[PDB]
Amino acid sequence: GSLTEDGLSYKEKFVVRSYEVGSNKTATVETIANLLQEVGCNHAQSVGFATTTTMRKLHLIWVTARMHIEIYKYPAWGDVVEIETWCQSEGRIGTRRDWILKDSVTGEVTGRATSKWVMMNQDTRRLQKVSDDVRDEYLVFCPQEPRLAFPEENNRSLKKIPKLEDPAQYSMIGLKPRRADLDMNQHVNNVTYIGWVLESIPQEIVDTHELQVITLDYRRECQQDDVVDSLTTTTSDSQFLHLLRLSGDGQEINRGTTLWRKK
Amino acid sequence: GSLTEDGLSYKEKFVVRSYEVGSNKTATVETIANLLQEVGCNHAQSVGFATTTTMRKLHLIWVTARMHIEIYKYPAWGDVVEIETWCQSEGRIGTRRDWILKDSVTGEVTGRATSKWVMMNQDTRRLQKVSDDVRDEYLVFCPQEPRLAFPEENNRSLKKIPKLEDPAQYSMIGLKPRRADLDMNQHVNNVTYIGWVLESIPQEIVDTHELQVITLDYRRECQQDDVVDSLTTTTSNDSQFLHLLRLSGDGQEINRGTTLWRKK
Ligand SMILES: NS(=O)(=O)c1ccccc1OC(F)F
Ligand SMILES: NS(=O)(=O)c1ccccc1OC(F)F
Repeated sequence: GSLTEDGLSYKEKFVVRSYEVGSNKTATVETIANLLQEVGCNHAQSVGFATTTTMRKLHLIWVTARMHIEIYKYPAWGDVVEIETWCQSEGRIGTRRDWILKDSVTGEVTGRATSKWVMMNQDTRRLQKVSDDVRDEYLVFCPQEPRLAFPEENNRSLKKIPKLEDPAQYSMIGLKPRRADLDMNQHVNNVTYIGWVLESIPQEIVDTHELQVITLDYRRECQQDDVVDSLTTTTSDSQFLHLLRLSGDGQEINRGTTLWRKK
Repeated sequence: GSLTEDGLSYKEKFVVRSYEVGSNKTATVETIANLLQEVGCNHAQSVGFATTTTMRKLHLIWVTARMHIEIYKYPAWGDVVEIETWCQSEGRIGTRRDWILKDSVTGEVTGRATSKWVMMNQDTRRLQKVSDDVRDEYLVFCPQEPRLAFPEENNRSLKKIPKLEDPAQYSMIGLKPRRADLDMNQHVNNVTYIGWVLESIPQEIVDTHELQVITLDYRRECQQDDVVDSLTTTTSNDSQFLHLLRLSGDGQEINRGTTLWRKK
């Protein structure tokens, strides 16, 4: 991949692999979300990084607060998908990373995503607003004018998600992460939580519908030795409300919604 | 990727991804085994397929009986790895698929693998010898002279694996596959079983050693709604382990294997 002409966004092409596709011989949403993460990392590498000089001295990291993916067409096995990604400052709240997924043959937009990121101290895990010093450093890598993947004011990407109330309609209990679910820093990958959310959707929905929209709020990380319960309730196309919580005390780790279309 | 000049082997280059690497910033053995599977599939596609005309008419499929991976150097995140793969007939027993992993910059061999495949009826799950009619159809895609990734007289790839006896030294109880662990035909991916085997190795071994050799025998398939227990016992400067995968309930064997680890 490479940075675009203006050096304010990064493009990369991926060939869809045999093991990355589902029953429909098209890429799963977890494969897509893994590709978005990879193109995000390559953009950080190409511009010099993933934290700023001041962030390293202050022991601060970027953590995901929310992920919103919208797919119109999942790429088939062997197809080439092209993803363009960019970052933008959101004042002192944090940073937003957006993506556009395109068909490499037609050039049509097949999907789009947006994510919200906040600053946190590696140790202590305290949320802190973005400093004036750590702002000047990365603003040179972001476009100055707003460039939104979801320009619609008050759309699905910015809707507040409610808490699922017991009893849930569907459930998947006792989910545990394995070594492959960890990243290079031995933390659970943000993509595993997507897989866990979807585990409680009935197989009959998965077989008869396609995932169109997925919005996921991150509240607490799942440790290597933690166990998770995945809960789902229909709120409706098919709409669902999801809750990820610890098998024991029931401490919330994630909340979200999914929208599915009949095939 | 592309087939080589003679049309008897397939080469492909992969850039190592951020999510594909472990704590050491090098590709995990599950990422490697996934790449071997992908290059295997692209070889089947390039030559016209992953079953022959006769195999589809008789509802027969190719199933893995054994996998043997040996890694000298795991590629780093961002490095380009090049894999060459080929198939060879083993008479009526079945087919063997071999791989060579190379560093794309130096051209040095960083790893190698071999796997044994048998014919099975997709519906009855009954195994069978390869008929001559099937053998004539795919022999045109295989080299005629033997081309072994593991030439050695006394090689690790062909050693019989014993059954782990209880009590195991280490264990990882209640492992269940999730949707991402399934392939396009809703069967558990052969690579997930590698991850499950390794789950019972203590984290202290993983942190202080590197996986050099892994041999895994496939006996039974894990269904979507099956639960697995992963057992490990040390059998040994190097560390050797004996592994057993079995169903949490009745204890029906699904896999058996060995791993060899060296100090970092
Ligand atoms: N290092 S990074 O991944 O956070 C990054 C990459 C490209 C542009 C900006 C940016 O950081 C900004 F959000 F602070
Ligand atoms: N089994 S397969 O269809 O994946 C295949 C791929 C390339 C060459 C031969 C071949 O068949 C036979 F050698 F087993």
